[PDB]
Amino acid sequence: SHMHTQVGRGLLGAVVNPLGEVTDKFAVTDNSEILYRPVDNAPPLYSERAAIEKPFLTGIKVIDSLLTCGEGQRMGIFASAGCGKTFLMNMLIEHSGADIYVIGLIGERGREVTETVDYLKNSEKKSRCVLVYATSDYSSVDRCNAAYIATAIAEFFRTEGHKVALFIDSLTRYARALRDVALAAGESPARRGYPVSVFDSLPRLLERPGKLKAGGSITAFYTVLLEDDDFDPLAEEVRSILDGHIYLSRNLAQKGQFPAIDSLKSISRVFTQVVDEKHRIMAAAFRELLSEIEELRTISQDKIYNKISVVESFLKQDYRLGFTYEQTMELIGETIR
Ligand SMILES: Nc1ncnc2c1ncn2[C@@H]1O[C@H](COP(=O)(O)OP(=O)(O)NP(=O)(O)O)[C@@H](O)[C@H]1O
Ligand SMILES: [Mg+2]
Ligand SMILES: [Mg+2]
Ligand SMILES: [Mg+2]
Ligand SMILES: [Mg+2]
Ligand SMILES: [Mg+2]
Ligand SMILES: [Mg+2]
Ligand SMILES: [Mg+2]
Ligand SMILES: [Mg+2]
Ligand SMILES: [Mg+2]
Ligand SMILES: [Mg+2]
Ligand SMILES: [Mg+2]
Ligand SMILES: [Mg+2]
Ligand SMILES: [Mg+2]
Ligand SMILES: [Mg+2]
Ligand SMILES: [Mg+2]
Ligand SMILES: [Mg+2]
Repeated sequence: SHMHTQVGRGLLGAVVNPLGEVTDKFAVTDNSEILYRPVDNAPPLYSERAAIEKPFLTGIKVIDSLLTCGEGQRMGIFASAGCGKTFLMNMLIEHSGADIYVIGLIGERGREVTETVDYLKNSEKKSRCVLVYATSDYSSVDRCNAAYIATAIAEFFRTEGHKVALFIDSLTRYARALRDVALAAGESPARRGYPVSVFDSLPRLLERPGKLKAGGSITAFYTVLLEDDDFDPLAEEVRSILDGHIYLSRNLAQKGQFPAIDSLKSISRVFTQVVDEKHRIMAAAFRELLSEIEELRTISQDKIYNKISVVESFLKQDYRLGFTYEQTMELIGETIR
């Protein structure tokens, strides 16, 4: 692919379609830097990467505490329908502290793209975001390119030295679109209706993020849309390529526990290397308390029972609230004492 796309501070505040034109704005920005960069870009050389050591603070208590992210990390978000994945995304943008946010919405309905644009228009981060989208009326090629364009905009901000958060919602529809392109090129379905080339191409896309020795980072969140145990190689491919997954539980969602993150089914694979030992001990104590609260949910013992409302109160977090690290750990501290 020879296609270049616009990059620069000029795009901050902009809503961009798969063809590169601006079709709405959620903020206007003084700078009008516009340059061009390729949408196909190799990931960094291993020699160019910095170790993930500094946390990417989300402002989300259950994550910052039990599933701490690292700057330069790739994190999966796995969710079935209506478990609040879009709100989680909005939260991760709002309550974090990145310099730049780049969002890529792939094959969503026009109503879904407008929720996000509506969200940005009302957010403090508006001056810091770029939104790229391909609504469901767009072709497979356009859905794919929307993901590349988004990544390429993040890449440019990273080379500038910035601390960038990339969001791709969803890889599921990205892979479906990539599949159709492959089928139309005459490729054969391998195992599930996907030709083998779409899974083979995934590492190249999903390894473009990361921390650079030279300065700057992309921390990336990729959503994977789950069916209710219906017929999911894509999820297991993504689980294996990223370094962590946040699982959204429908049980917790219907129950009202938002964000419906199931810590037992989630992991950050950089956890240990981005939090100190006091955090680790405190977090592991908290997980012990959790698994002890689940032993009760099978229907001293009464003491952990009284710890439930304070725990649930720790987990639950209205999408409009953000918590500092100190606030979150302060709260963890109280539930384990
Ligand atoms: N943290 C939260 N605080 C408050 N309300 C929440 C929260 N999370 C979810 N909700 C509620 O749940 C809905 C959020 O749905 P949404 O975030 O779009 O999930 P979704 O998985 O993206 N839906 P879909 O994309 O079509 O599968 C809203 O109608 C809210 O009322
Ligand atoms: Mg850029
Ligand atoms: Mg453009
Ligand atoms: Mg280094
Ligand atoms: Mg955990
Ligand atoms: Mg939604
Ligand atoms: Mg969103
Ligand atoms: Mg819809
Ligand atoms: Mg169209
Ligand atoms: Mg098509
Ligand atoms: Mg095969
Ligand atoms: Mg890295
Ligand atoms: Mg890893
Ligand atoms: Mg939430
Ligand atoms: Mg609340
Ligand atoms: Mg608060
Ligand atoms: Mg903080």
